[PDB]
Amino acid sequence: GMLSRIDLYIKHRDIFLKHLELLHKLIEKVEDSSLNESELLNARLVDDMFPFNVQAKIATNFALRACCPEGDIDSFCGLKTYVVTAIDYINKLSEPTLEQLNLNVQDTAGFKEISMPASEYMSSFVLPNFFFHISMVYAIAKNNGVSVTKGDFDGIHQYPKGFS
Amino acid sequence: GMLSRIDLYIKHRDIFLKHLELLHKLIEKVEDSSLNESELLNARLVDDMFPFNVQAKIATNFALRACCPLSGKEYKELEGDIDSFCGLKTYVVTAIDYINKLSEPTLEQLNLNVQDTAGFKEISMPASEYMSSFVLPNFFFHISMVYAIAKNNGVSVTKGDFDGIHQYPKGF
Ligand SMILES: [Cl-]
Ligand SMILES: [Cl-]
Repeated sequence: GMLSRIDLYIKHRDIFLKHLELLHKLIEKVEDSSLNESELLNARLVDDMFPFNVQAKIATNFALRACCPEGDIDSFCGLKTYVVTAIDYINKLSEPTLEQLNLNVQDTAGFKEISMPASEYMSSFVLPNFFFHISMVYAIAKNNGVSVTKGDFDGIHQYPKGFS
Repeated sequence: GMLSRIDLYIKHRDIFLKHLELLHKLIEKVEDSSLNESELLNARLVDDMFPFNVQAKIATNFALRACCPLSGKEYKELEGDIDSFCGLKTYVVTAIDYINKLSEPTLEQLNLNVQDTAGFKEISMPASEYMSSFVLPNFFFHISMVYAIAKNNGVSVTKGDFDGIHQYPKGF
């Protein structure tokens, strides 16, 4: 019953942690791709959608918003630090009580003020939004000639590699 | 424990069901956008990435890959027409109805490892890990691509069409 919310939280917290680490490893790959730093960080897919660095910042902020209840994103060094700061913070956090997971979280979803139990807030609201912005980081990277496969996104898919 | 396995399956299944329904509602919006049908379905976001209709197909098959072994069924790709809005909607509705009608998994089925292939890598993971660590991120990747392609082709979509929680002012 209710105790499974603790198990759901641990599983999804570990999923945010894993994908934040894959995001940090993606930024390292984009860095060593011999591409222009500023051009890459400000690169978009859709004209009215956020650029690469802002997509990485939003995804990181969504992981923090889910797990808790500043920085330079204009350089690869600063954006990596931003992600590492979130990873280290989330790892420091103690295992939640059932009472914490039933506490209502107050947030805004566009123009709508939302109130959800922290458990549903993490899995129903944050989790899909986190994956949306993570997906945008990967698609922008692929669009700018970065050699990325599904393996860089989930750490489970594997494809034959090259050399040189 | 055992209680945890039943509840995690229900939560993950309900998330797939919710987002497949939002995907169905998205295709209805794209259909009613007075855009060219074939152009919109074959539209890409990145040249080396799958088009709109194939992104919707893969997302739907990821939901089926997560739910079929849990009710003791051998996953087979859903066949159908994805080259028309009517066929693509039918494809998603077929998956929703199928998932909804699946029998509640047995204790034995919940305790079994799921065998699959991720590219060239063979995997064997317990039901909870397979659904949440493997399927769920991949499901949301392809769902995200459907939304981004729709937005790129002038379709009026907001985050509300993606998660059913975000709200913005609506048309007059
Ligand atoms: Cl965006
Ligand atoms: Cl793709």
